[PDB]
Amino acid sequence: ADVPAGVQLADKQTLVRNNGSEVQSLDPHKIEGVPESNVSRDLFEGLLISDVEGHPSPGVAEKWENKDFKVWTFHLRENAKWSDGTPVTAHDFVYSWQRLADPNTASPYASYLQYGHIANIDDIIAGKKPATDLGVKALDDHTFEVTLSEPVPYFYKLLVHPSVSPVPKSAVEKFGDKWTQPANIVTNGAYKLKNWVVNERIVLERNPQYWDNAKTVINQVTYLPISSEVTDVNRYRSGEIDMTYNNMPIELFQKLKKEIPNEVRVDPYLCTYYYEINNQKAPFNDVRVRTALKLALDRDIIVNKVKNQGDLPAYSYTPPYTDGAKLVEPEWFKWSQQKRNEEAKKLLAEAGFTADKPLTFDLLYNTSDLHKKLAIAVASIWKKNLGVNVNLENQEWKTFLDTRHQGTFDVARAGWCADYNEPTSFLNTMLSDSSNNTAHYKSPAFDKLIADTLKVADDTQRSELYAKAEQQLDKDSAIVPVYYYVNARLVKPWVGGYTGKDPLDNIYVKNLYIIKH
Repeated sequence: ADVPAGVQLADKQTLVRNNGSEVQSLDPHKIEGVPESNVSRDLFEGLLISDVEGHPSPGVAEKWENKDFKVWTFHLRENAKWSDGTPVTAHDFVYSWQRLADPNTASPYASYLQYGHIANIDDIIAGKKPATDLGVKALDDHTFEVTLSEPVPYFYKLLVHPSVSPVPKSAVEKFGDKWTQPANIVTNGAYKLKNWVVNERIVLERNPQYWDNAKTVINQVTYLPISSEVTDVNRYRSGEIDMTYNNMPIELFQKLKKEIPNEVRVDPYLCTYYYEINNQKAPFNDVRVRTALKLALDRDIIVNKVKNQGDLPAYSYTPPYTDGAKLVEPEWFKWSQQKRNEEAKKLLAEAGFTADKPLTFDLLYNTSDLHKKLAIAVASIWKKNLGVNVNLENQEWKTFLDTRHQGTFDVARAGWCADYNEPTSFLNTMLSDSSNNTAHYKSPAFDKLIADTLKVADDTQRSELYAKAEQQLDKDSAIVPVYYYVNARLVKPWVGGYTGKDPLDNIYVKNLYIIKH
């Protein structure tokens, strides 16, 4: 943290953050969500990290070079250490990226190495070549070299993500899935794990072996798993919580902006809220059905009437303000809702649905005040606008993500936030073989468009190709875009260091501080 000249620090440097749900895991290779990544950033540090405004910056690697954007060489700082005092080396990165790639690990983010195009990853994922053939090597203990199969000028932007953080081989090998328990875990970020009580709290304490430890200010941070946005606000206003999770309750938000204006933080956020359709399950394998659902949903009602927190109605997957997005807004978004409603009804009637034999399916969502209220609203809108019946189902966060991966669903609420600021952080999750493809969408035409993006060495050709890929996705109605998020949360006035400038919201507790109050 960089404490401004003249700020008075609190005697007690402790923080309590709400984190939305119980995490899937603390193992960087077994996680895919925001709550998971929030804790991961304090415990495990990769080659690069985001600074306080979100720019990619030195992490374990203090400097790096590239040759033709295909061979990337990272020079690791000599004093990077694990919490047990042992050196972080380039060998730890070799072991870790191979473990991520290994199909036996079954990481939801195995495809992050395909997104960066690390040599031989397709064959490793497919079981055709062993994980030790991955194109990474330690040239010495402090030098990590990555070889890609084609030029990727934004490659280094990928490296702040938890999936490419190091994991300690000896703990993994000795303890298996219990390696992340407090008694067994070893970490290289600013913090160490002190306590982990499922569905109660995760408590982290400063890691004195962290190379940048002298600049760490917060001594202990607690992450809570509260999924009720009402409860989070209540425990924030009672004094227990210093920073809520960034999901705000419909019940209280309008009141909060008039009661504590200065605590309500609302900033740009590169995330998209949508209804994920299971594209491989009948009758959702019929484009008419998907298009009808997409068109009949009234975004103006959801965004400005029922939620009204500053979100923007969405017509694409990739947020339009992503660095490198130059998207074409489809004509259906400019129509009136009435005209969208008639087109929808026409397509469903064309697909075989009648008043006698209507369309009925499930709408799955993760336990939450906000998502339940939006799902009830969407169910009513679809009932009234298109004659469809929906059965709402809630599941806890970890279970909900597993259900989507299993494909044991019809339609699911969903949100995707960028891992790196560039359109393929979204678009690569819809590739036929992506490990992140919970939509179960498989389009050779879409796949081809993205493959072509690294076959040109031109930024305008790439942007035009991203735009065409979004059009192909839209043409197929793979999903139902609802809104682009804003990052709204409450932050006590005494929490310093949270700028709200990072559109990825990659917060590190090592950057915060508590002002005397």
